[PDB]
Amino acid sequence: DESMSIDNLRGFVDLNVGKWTGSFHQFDGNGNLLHKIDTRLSASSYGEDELLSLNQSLYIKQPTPEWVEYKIKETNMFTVDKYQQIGFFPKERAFSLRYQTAGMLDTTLRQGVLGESPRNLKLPSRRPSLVCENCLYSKIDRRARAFHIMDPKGVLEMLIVFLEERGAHPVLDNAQNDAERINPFLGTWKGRSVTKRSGVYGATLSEADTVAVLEMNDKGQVVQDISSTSDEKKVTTNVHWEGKMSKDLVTFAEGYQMTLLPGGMYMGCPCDVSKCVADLKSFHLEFCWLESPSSRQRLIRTYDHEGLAVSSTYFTETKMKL
Repeated sequence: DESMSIDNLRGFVDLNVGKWTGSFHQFDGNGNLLHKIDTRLSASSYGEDELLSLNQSLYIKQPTPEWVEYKIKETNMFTVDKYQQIGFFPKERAFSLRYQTAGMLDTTLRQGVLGESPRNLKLPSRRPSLVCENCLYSKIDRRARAFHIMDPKGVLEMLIVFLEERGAHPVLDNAQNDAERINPFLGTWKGRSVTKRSGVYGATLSEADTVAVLEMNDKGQVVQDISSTSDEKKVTTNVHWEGKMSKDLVTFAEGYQMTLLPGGMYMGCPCDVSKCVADLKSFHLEFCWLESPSSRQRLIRTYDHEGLAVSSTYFTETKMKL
């Protein structure tokens, strides 16, 4: 079974290698763009087989073009398993990673906005409780890498989106509508999901046919239904949530929250991760990205009540007509 881990490690490496020109975006909980920073990402590989490693350099554009280099922590067979708890989907081209620290994001904000630590700049906490990356690929050769960051008490402090294309700087907020951001998400989406246990091996725990329903009335009340039917296990689960929308942030009474972003993205996480932990409950983070107004991908990162990522779930969905 060791051969499976090596084949998967190479799959992860090869999917990253290349030159990535991209744009860093820092949002708050209400989807407000705080800073957009030009970035370049150079990913290459070294070694072979079980010693295969992914080295990558992040280049950040400095304000008034000079670039400053950040050396990203090396990714190898040891790190993906022990440190990053990789959730990796080779066929679907998606992955989730844990970061121990938000330092790489702290440096990007510093260098891209500035030349002590000023106060008009929202820097990530020194010891955040959770830093999670979720990455989806488009079905052109570009990707988006979404980051959740929660403060030491488990409350969301920022959202980050790298929009990157391989082989200039990509652009989000491509709107010509000034329409409500949630609209293309409203409706009925059906498709399939596949849940992989985290870890480099990437065992498939299950697969299912999914039905996602999202609605909002004129009063601003949101209704969400997620249906998941497993054929093999003969199980069907329905989950129905109700919440309120206000300034690009849906707050469910559950209480989960999804903030809706430019570019056909939204990101979900609990209001207070610490309540889940205190309640001895599981929780999840979510990153969604639609390519067209009728086709989207979702990535869900699932944690146990101790804040350990236990599995990742990939969704590919198409919007039904009304």
